[PDB]
Amino acid sequence: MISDEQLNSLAITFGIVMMTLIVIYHAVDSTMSPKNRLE
Repeated sequence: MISDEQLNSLAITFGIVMMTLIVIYHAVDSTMSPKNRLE
């Protein structure tokens, strides 16, 4: 239902934001404590 501009914008937004959260959470979690299960 949304337009192309809205879709693309939301895509890059969720993508970037999510990436940062993953890097921040993983970085802090990894630095704070070790990895319970190898990757």
